[PDB]
Amino acid sequence: MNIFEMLRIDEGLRLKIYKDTEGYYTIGIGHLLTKSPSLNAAASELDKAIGRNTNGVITKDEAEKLFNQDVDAAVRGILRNAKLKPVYDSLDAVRRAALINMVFQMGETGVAGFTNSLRMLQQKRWDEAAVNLAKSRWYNQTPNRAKRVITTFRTGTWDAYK
Ligand SMILES: [Cl-]
Ligand SMILES: [Cl-]
Repeated sequence: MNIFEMLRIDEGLRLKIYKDTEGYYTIGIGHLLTKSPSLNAAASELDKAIGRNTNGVITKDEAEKLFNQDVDAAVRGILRNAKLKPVYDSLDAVRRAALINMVFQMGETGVAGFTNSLRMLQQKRWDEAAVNLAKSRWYNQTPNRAKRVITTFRTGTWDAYK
């Protein structure tokens, strides 16, 4: 297991524009297109992202391309963020995958806002951090996914994904 397989499990793969759990236009492996309600604004961002007139549909290769960019940007954002970098640096390899996952779903800004859980992870207080992480809109809104990430942070293993 690795970050790619983990996120592919959490986000799925759709080749047609769809709406995410928050109702925003998305495509591929959880690639958010836009927060606007306009399917047209969404189709525009899509074409812009792919470099072609897509008519709302992409191939698998294209999706995976967006995916690779997305993961890379997730990691780069973490290393560029003063609040997140130190946590990341402190973690072991599996746990790092869990922080990336959060950043990918909720953005650097959202994650950075989990101040207390971040401090706990940095201190390696696994069970405490797990409890704190769960007291969040994130967990209430996408509980199955949140549990998997949380368990990953708690155990430092990939069990939740096996
Ligand atoms: Cl893009
Ligand atoms: Cl879920």
